Amino acid sequence: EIPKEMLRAQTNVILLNVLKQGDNYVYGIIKQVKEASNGEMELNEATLYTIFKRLEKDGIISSYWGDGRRKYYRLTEIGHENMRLAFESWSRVDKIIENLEA
Amino acid sequence: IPKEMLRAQTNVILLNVLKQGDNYVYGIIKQVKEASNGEMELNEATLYTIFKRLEKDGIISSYWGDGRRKYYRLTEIGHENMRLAFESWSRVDKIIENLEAN
Ligand SMILES: COc1cccc2c1C(=O)c1c(O)c3c(c(O)c1C2=O)C[C@@](O)(C(C)=O)C[C@@H]3O[C@H]1C[C@H](N)[C@H](O)[C@H](C)O1
Repeated sequence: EIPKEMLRAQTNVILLNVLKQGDNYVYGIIKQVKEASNGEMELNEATLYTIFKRLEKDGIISSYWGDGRRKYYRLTEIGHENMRLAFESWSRVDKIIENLEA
Repeated sequence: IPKEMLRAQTNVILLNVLKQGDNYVYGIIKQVKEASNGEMELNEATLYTIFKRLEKDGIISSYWGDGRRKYYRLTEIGHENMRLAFESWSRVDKIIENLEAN
């Protein structure tokens, strides 16, 4: 079994990395992820929009419009910084664990 | 760093400790302190809080071994969950790298 809180986290990481590659709109994101996952992850629009409201509510991402009009989502600098801390944070965890194996 | 994220990390480390072998609270705090070379000094209360949840979820059990000490064990479900979870997160790493090919 896997904690649902944990799959929700993974999906967040993947999404944030997509915007890290560059700004994008929802349909392009699921497509990009569906491809990169070779088909195992078909994200549903409804739950995905639900997640993006939280991130914008956290200022981690912003949104805007551009044409063929589509609403694009941007990785904010605050989002950029948080991702750095998180990866650096999680990097220390991997080191803690490796030491434990001694 | 999200406090939510530190609790997850703290959970991962503790479980990886018990994967090394059954242990008691002060032994676990010591092992983590050493493995982090002093950067993570967990207080007794936080482990009890976390272990109460894990014991209730069947992820760990406890037992008295001797000079009395309360030992904590990672159950079979816990091992499987750690296995499944680590497999899970490994899949994410590929999805992301594929995104960079994209
Ligand atoms: C891109 O880095 C991240 C950025 C933000 C959040 C995260 C992560 C992240 O990498 C991450 C994980 O790698 C892992 C987890 C996680 O929550 C995050 C993030 O939240 C959860 C996990 O600890 C389990 C088993 O629950 C396993 C996994 O670590 C992997 C690699 C470790 N070296 C260790 O072997 C562990 C058991 O599995």
